[PDB]
Amino acid sequence: VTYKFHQYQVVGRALPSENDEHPKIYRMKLWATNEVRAKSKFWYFLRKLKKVKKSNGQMLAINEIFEKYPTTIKNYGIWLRYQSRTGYHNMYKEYRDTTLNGAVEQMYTEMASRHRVRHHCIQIIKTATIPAKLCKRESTKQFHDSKIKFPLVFKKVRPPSRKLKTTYKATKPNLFM
RNA sequence: GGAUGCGAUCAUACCAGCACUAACGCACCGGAUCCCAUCAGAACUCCGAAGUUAAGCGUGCUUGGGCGAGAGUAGUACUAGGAUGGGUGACCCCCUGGGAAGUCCUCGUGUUGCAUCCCU
Ligand SMILES: [Mg+2]
Ligand SMILES: [Mg+2]
Ligand SMILES: [Mg+2]
Repeated sequence: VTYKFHQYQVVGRALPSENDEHPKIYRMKLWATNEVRAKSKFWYFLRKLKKVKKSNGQMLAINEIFEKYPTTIKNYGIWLRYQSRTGYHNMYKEYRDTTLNGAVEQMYTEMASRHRVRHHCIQIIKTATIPAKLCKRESTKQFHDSKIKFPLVFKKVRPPSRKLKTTYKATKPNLFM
């Protein structure tokens, strides 16, 4: 329904000129929180990869890409480049989610946690839906089990809403797995 | 199509080597009485028209040097503005903008005004 990160196809080109009346048309698949930020990052890469700045470029089309089957579970592989405190590195990550938007959200959260990498220090190189038999990370493999079975070792005790919250109770919580 | 006189632009026009040129020219060239000129008629000056296109001038050529233009170097280096951005610091990412320079590679090697004359 609502995602932190949205996937967009951005299409643009250099402004037509007398030497090139039909300049090459470039497309990118970019992740951003909305259309405005997707366009800005599109010109960032075109400026540094194709030497086409926004001042001498033309925005053609921008469309948001939605997950095809948002009700099933897919394995998503993400190839990314990120900047640490001392240089640049490449890494491959895998995630399980119903939509690639969720998998990308997990990637940003994980990078912030395990590496203290902020959002603007990450470039997504490639994304793909990996079949179960081609996954590489064990964090994803262990859930490829037809007889998946485990208990809830840690539960969160709380009333359904704060309406039923009281400071004092006559007895302690009764918990059992 | 060119030359000559005066030029403009001051190397795409310069430098080096090699090759070539009808006609009119431009030259080299002959002489030293006079003007003039020096150690020196070499130069300068004056007078001349036997000889020669050898040189100069002109044109062409060179996987030539230089010069000129493009491409590339490169959205790199650097830089204006922004952040209770990262980092111990040194420094650096990102955001709103601007944006170079050797090497290497390709191409080019003048254009043009007025007047007179030759090709006629
Ligand atoms: Mg003499
Ligand atoms: Mg000759
Ligand atoms: Mg040369």
